[PDB]
Amino acid sequence: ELPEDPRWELPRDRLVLGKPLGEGAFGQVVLAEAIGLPNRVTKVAVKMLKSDATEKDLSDLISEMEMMKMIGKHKNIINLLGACTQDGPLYVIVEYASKGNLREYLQARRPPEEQLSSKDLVSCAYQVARGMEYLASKKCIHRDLAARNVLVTEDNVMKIADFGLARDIHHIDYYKKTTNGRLPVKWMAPEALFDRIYTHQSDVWSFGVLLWEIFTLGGSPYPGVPVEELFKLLKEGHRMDKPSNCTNELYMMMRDCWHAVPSQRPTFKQLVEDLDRIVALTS
Ligand SMILES: Cc1c[nH]c(/C=C2\C(=O)Nc3ccccc32)c1CCC(=O)O
Repeated sequence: ELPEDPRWELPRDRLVLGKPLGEGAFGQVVLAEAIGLPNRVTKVAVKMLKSDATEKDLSDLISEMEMMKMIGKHKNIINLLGACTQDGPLYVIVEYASKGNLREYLQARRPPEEQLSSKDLVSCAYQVARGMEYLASKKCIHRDLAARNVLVTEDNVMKIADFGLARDIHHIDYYKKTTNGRLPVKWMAPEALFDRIYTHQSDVWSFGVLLWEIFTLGGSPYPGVPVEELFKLLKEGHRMDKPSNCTNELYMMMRDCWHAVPSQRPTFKQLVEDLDRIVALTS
């Protein structure tokens, strides 16, 4: 069925499958221990299909894997480690982020899981801008950059997930909610949300939204605002308010990421330099 790839295959007996991770946002993922990769076990996350999965589901998953193979490694993205593709279920072994996604990570450290500093937060921004910059350099458009799609390792390293995901943009239901109850269209740039044009620029728009979340510690964008009301806000050029406990400088960065004209938004290469500078000057 699946063609062999000596470059990534791992014997099945080397992957001790463990407890399910998450509630199903990134599909069916489980924690596991990979022996070898010979006498050391490495905790990894394993992506697999469900029993009632369709051949389409199989295709897309294969597509996501081949995508991760072409893109290459980077500290700030979820990296592919191997795969079990022969004589059995397709197992995609990727890096494990023990602390889960960023949204919940940020929420869990809000003052009434210890509190994060201004530098810790600006450092989160930096790391994500860096994962994105590399992804952009590799010709990859994410299409759904949000705190929920950023995972945190036990060492607090921010990693972008879902970047190699397979998706027909001309099939996206604007009313479908995230598992947490939010509307993904709230992270979309106007041109993407309206004209279905995804570019590194629309990803930058999303980064502005992700920055907002960081500085509101898991804040939900546009609370109570439904899809049709959102369109109207965007049509009228509406921009979210500056989070309290946020410098004017970082709000301006958010505002620049949300520039009306795509060509005028900063690049990830630019944001990385700006964030690198800010982090150093941050208490
Ligand atoms: C708590 C937690 C720890 N790890 C994870 C998930 C993942 C993980 O650790 N590595 C991955 C690679 C790709 C997709 C998901 C994961 C969760 C769940 C995160 C979630 O579903 O939002």
